[PDB]
Amino acid sequence: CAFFFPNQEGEQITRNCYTADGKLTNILVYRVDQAYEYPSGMEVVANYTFADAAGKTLNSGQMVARCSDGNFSMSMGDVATFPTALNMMNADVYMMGDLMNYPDAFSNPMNPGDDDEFDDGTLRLYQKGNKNNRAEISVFDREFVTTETVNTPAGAFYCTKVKYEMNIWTPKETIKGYGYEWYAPNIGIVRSEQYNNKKELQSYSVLERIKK
Amino acid sequence: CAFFFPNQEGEQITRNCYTADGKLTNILVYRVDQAYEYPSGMEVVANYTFADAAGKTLNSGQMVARCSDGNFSMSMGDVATFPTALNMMNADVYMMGDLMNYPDAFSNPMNPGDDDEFDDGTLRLYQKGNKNNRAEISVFDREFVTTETVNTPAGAFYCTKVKYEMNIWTPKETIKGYGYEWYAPNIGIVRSEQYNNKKELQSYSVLERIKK
Ligand SMILES: [Ca+2]
Ligand SMILES: [Ca+2]
Ligand SMILES: [Ca+2]
Ligand SMILES: [Ca+2]
Repeated sequence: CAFFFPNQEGEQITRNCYTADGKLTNILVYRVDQAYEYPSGMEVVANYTFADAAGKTLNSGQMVARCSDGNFSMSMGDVATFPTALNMMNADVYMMGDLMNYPDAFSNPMNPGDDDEFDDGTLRLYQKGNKNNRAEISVFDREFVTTETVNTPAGAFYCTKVKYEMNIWTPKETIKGYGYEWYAPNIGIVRSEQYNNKKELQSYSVLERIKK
Repeated sequence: CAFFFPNQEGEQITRNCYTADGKLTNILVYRVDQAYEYPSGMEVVANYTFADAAGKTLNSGQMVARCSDGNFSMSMGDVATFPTALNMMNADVYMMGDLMNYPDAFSNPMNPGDDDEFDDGTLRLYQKGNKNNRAEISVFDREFVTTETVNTPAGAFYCTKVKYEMNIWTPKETIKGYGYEWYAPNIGIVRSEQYNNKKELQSYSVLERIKK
């Protein structure tokens, strides 16, 4: 039963967000606030902060990572690293999504293309006091690609690679596309990449720092 | 696409909680804070307050009810009306659960015993600053029983009746049992009842007031 998120109290993970041209747009910081033990597995409550490239905080809140029975799931905070999301955030923006599951390829092996073990999820963001500033990010058809080492500024991590489709709606536009993400035990998302339906890179994020 | 929760801004629903002997233990109050429209359906953010029989607030927070595509789901706040939950709550207690789905029997008819349309869910509660005060409520094997009118102090509502099993764990004890709930469009839970595995009534709740 692997836990795909940091789980030591006080531990802090930083992930950087980039434009397709490699420019830094945002910095996401998670800090483990509390880890609780349950017979069926663990519960981790973490604080998140989303800031811009100059370190100004755009949004902060709490999220949860958990193991129940054999199964790990967590809040969809990470899909908020999509540019549409990052660009509409401020202190009055809130978000709600499903807890999304992350299968353990490393113990339960999967063939490339396996998808029935991955659940779909929808994240909605909205500004309190300004309803027009809202968004919906739907992630679906997630499937296994491979397991492989990914090299990042925080180090080299053996990861599970997943491919997914997504729909992003705001009152001003619909964007359709696809993405990849790579995740690892005790870290969560190590790397992600977003594309439009023409296969043109829109953005990406990479694990930048682990502070235990 | 029925929405099983109040959805007019400002609307307020009160549900009363009782011991098996009919004594009032707690009062739960939901107030619709904001309703947001998305192409795929609606998002409702509501504030909840849990109080004791004398009106002293035990816990408050926010929760979400939503329609996405054809499917309604919501936070598991209502399973917090179990006595173990009610009795451990204070201002420093927080809770996290899955968004749990509520099928629309009224449009998509179900035969008694149908269960594959209902998802399982786990709610965990914990006190910040006092880890020993925590709990887990697992709800599973939910299935359709019937549709029928239920008479309450707020009125008579045509409801879907569901049966479920549950496991309740705290560091001091495990309780195993089963329950029934009745839900209706634009209200949510109209009535619920909890039993232990000997079929002895442990508690119940009934819709008390709708203020639009
Ligand atoms: Ca497949
Ligand atoms: Ca498939
Ligand atoms: Ca059945
Ligand atoms: Ca079945």
